[PDB]
Amino acid sequence: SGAIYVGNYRVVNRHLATHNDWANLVWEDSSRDLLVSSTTAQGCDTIARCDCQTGVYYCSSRRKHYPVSFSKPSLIFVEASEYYPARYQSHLMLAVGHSEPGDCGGILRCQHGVVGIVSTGGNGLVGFADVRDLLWLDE
Ligand SMILES: Cc1[nH]c2cc(C#N)ccc2c1CCN1C[C@@H](C(N)=O)CCC1=O
Ligand SMILES: [Zn+2]
Repeated sequence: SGAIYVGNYRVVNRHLATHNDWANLVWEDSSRDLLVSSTTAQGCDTIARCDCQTGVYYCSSRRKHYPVSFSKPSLIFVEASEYYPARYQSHLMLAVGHSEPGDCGGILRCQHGVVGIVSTGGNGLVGFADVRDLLWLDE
């Protein structure tokens, strides 16, 4: 689990969105596993606007942060789950690192701010849903 709080928005994995998230829906994209809902309190997370390929992510299944190198956002094949059939997920970045399904939502950050959240994994790889292109999260 985990979310990004920026301005009047909450960014979560679309497959983990709650009833309140869907009743205050701003935008969702199944192909990216993202959902954004509106909040009443103001968030102070900063979103990165960069092309970094190094950062640190939080891994709840180890209660630890790990530094990683990660690929550029792209269309990558993701195996089936209870939430989606097997498909291409877009705007996804892979890194070599530990992750389990419950790790979804852990933040990946670089020196510029929040880059994305854990969304996929398996085989010693961890995949992050990018949020750096969502310029409207700031405006
Ligand atoms: C973060 C992670 N690490 C894993 C390791 C293993 C192992 N072994 C298995 C799964 C994972 C997952 C999450 C897989 N997943 C993908 C999500 C999506 N974005 O399509 C939908 C829900 C879901 O469970
Ligand atoms: Zn950066």
